[PDB]
Amino acid sequence: GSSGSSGEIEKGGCGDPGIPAYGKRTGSSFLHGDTLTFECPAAFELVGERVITCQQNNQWSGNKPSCSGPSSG
Repeated sequence: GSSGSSGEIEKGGCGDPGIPAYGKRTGSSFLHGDTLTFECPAAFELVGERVITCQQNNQWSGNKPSCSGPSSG
């Protein structure tokens, strides 16, 4: 392995899309280029964008997901 890129600078971030009341989110922090994923327990099916990606435009590509649906097996 070898050295990499350097440089220290402050960055903004999409915003505070909050957390859904149907599942759990991973990544309380939201930076430019960060991906926020979600998950739902049993007796629930993913109903939306499993994981979104910031657009460095004070906005998100999609809204928070959801949880609703029967079992699988």
